[PDB]
Amino acid sequence: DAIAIVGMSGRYPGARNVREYWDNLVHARNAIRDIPTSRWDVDKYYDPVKVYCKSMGMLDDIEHFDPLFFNIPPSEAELMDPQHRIFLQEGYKAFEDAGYNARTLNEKKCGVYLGIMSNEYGVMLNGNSFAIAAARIPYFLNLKGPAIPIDTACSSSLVGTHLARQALINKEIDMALVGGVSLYLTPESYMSMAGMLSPDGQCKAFDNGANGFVPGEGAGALVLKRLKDAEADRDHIYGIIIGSGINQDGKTNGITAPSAKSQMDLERDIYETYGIHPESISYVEMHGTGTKQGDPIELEALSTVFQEKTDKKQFCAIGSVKSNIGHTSAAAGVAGVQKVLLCMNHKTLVPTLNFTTPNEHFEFEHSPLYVNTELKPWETADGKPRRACVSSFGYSGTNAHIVIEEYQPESALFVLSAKKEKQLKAYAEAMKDFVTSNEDIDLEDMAYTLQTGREAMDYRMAFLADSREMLIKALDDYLAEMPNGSIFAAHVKTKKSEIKLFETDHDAKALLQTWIEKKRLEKVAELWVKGLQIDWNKLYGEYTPRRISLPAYPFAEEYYWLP
Amino acid sequence: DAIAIVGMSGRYPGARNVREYWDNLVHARNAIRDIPTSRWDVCKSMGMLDDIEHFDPLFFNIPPSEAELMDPQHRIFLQEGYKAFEDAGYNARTLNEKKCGVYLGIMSNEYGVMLGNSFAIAAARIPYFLNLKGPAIPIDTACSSSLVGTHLARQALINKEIDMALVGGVSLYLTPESYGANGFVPGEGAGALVLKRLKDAEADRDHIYGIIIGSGINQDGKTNGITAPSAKSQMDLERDIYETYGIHPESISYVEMHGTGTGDPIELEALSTVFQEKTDKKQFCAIGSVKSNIGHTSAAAGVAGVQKVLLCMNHKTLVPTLNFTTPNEHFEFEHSPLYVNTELKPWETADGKPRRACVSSFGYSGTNAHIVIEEYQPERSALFVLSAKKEKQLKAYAEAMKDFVTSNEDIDLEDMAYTLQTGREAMDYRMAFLADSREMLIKALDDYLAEMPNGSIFAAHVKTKKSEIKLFETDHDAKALLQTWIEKKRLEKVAELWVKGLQIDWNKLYGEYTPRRISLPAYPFAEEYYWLP
Repeated sequence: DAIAIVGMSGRYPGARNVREYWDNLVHARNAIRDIPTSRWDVDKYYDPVKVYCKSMGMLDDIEHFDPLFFNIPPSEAELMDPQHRIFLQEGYKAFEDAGYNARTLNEKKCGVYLGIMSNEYGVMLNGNSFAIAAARIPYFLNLKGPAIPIDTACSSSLVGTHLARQALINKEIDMALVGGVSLYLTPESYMSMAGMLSPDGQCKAFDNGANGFVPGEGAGALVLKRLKDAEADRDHIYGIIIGSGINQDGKTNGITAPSAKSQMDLERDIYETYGIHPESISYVEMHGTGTKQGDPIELEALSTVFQEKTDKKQFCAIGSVKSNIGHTSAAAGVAGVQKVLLCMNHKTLVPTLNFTTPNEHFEFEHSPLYVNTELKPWETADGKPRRACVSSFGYSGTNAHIVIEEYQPESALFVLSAKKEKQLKAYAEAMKDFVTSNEDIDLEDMAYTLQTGREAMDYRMAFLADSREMLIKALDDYLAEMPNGSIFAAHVKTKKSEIKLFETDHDAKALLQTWIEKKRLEKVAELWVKGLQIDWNKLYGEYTPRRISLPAYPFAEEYYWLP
Repeated sequence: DAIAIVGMSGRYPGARNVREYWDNLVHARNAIRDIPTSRWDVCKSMGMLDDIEHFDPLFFNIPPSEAELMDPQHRIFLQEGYKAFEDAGYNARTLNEKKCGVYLGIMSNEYGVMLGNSFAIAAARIPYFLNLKGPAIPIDTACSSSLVGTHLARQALINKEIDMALVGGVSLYLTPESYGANGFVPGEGAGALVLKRLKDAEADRDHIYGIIIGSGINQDGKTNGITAPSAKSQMDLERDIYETYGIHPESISYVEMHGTGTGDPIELEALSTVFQEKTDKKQFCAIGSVKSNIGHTSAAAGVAGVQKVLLCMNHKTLVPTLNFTTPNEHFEFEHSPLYVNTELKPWETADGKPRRACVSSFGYSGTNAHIVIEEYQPERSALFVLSAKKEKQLKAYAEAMKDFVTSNEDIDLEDMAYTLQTGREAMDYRMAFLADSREMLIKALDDYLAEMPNGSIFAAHVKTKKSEIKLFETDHDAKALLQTWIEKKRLEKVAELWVKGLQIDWNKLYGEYTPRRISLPAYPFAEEYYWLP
């Protein structure tokens, strides 16, 4: 039936994580920049009539990787496509976002469906097959569900989402990591213009001045489960997929042209199959690439299918995040899904950019659709959950469209750990920023997530706090190395002897068990940082807190490029 | 529920088509040759396709100059895919707007680099050409690719998301760079199957090679090195499939192993162990690997194996697996459910139970697939028509048909004509003839080819005869006359008119005996050379 999205991670132009992503969207920020010479020299390729676009939505630090974390020899890292490296990182972080770790994921029937469409690094070198890109994560975490790379161009990650959904409903897998990654490493590839690119370097979605897209880079991942399982397992749930479908354009006027009829059929068939009324939908994240013939075809298709079922006008807002971050290709689908989920969570619609005058080839006034350029409340009538759609169409003609519904649910001991002390410090910094920015965080949920939702690694710190202010101060004290009697820290490898007593003696175990049961947190803390295994469940009686979204591992930022 | 395989086409080392493939397997032929200098200057061996440069771009509305810029993997699959449809008895007209998915196994980019050529486009060629509307997805899970595709197509059909699927694989080895048990020898190939829900296949009166009654995919996960196999994952895969779909290992009498000749002992132990969990019976299940004949055809491995199994079932015959002198030391056969078949023998079944077989395909990236196939058990002059887009190809078509009829003494003449009528597109260059026997049929085709006048033979180029058939297209009594001819007997008249371009309603030729579509030779593409520009 319904598929729950229980974890996410994203890395897009101007946004290192989904929290920065959200911030950028709320502020109507455009992340498209001129391509710097540190990538390539645009002057050596630029001709206005060769490349005619000099702009890109770029990721920062595409060379950065933490190979040691993944048990990969540093020298192998140079030989890995950065698309592989970056997704490995984001994919892992999506699991942690959900509150799953290596221990809890071991041997899980989790499928991995990875959108990927380019091979630039592999060619530059002359390990780097699409098949291996997909299999990295299963190999690292010992997952047992199928590992399939999807190249349907720009629809890739959404097609992957459809396949994962169907495998989940058919009970073939019990979890799914779906995602996409796209980088533009060479003048040659980004180049193919074929007439595709905008000379102004903007995706002017829906606008009469639409004249092509600007290429964008990104990597994103979602964690999917059946809704029934997610509720049983007490996952935190961003929203639910209540319908999806894929199809083909078939014969068009040129293989990269879109088909109005195919887009209509796709959308109609989904709504009919899953009993979804267009009136129930209040936002659609369009493919919306800002191409002159593509945009009006998409609009007319969607409008027509909505209008077959309703006379209501201008009830459904439309937009495209490609207006913010450019066309992130293989990652386009997952980028749009993440936007919609964030909107739903915050009950807020955000502006679509670059829209001055409506495309002349489509009349909005008597349409169910309207272009939203406002940051406003996402209003819903009565009790009803918000619903939104995401469309992704590829240049090869394979289309995807999904429907998302809002999910409507019915002192603490803080622990942190990392594989290196430097990353532990980075972790504490990320947590402090997170707490600082999120004034309403449930402290008990947060502690619980750090306890049960993260792997205990070799460098550890822990502290007590009963308020946001106390939590912030502890992290500050830790970072500043300024003495605080409630802060504990150790490297586990150095503290084996000091712990052995509680691991072997029967009465020491009984005393530790009594400590945990009576909530003697200082004592639990001191032992935990030294490497003692704590049974966290025992910390909680009638009331158990819930896993929530927190910042994920802060990978070492080590530079690897061509050998 | 069950998925019917209703069309197939194949092009493997030593075999231009599935009939030659079968013949090679029956005769235990090995297609592995030394790599010639025309490929590159030299392991020095490969299972090679012939004339990988040949394509018929005009057939596919592709400009000849674009053909040079196409990965031959794309070009060859386009041809084999199309022929799979024709094998099933479907044509451009009958496929138009069909919800047919295309799932294409592909795992290399050599031509593109040597130089449009994305995996995404490779899958989309056929949908674009035939106006199909099911999703077009390329699958790169390495050597499991085509079998992974089969699984996905199967699930989509069962969920009713599509009504037909073309599944296939293609693998070429173009560069030196990308290149007892001692490892594998690389093979080249392209194969395709046409899949439908069984209920539809029977209602539509398709010819059915066999049915897929169970499939699964999974991962190795964490192994000792990313390309190492996991005994446990193989077992879980096989067990889960058999349990989910209610398949008893005792019912299975052949398994086409992944069997790359490296890995071997792990596969043997896994399958053996799973079988033994459910039965004490010994040496009931033959095992083989067509990789012993044609090499490791990579992305096309799965489809090559599935086609072998279907051909075996169709002929109720097991064929030899090659290169086997003494059993792998690391596995003990004597008390196993498994035995290596090295004989050409009858495939025996007990009390009219359908034969069942499995195909395994495991990838170097750790994505595994396994499917279970069951044998399908089904409950006067004719008018033969042929056509092609050029006269040269019509001649080649006639030769292919003559060879086919010569080779098949038991062909049903009514079925064959019926397939030529309803199961092929009537193109611009046409010939037709009457025959009431195999001998007459062979004679007619001989006469046509040798240009010996024969009063039963009619031929025309349709563009030349427009003025001559107008008399029949619009007038009401001319249609009545034609309908009286085709309703019903004179066939000579229908024939003359058909070759000149008149559209015939083939259904009217048949009152309540209607013959069935059968497998026949598909289009003989023009063999034009295209390579790097």
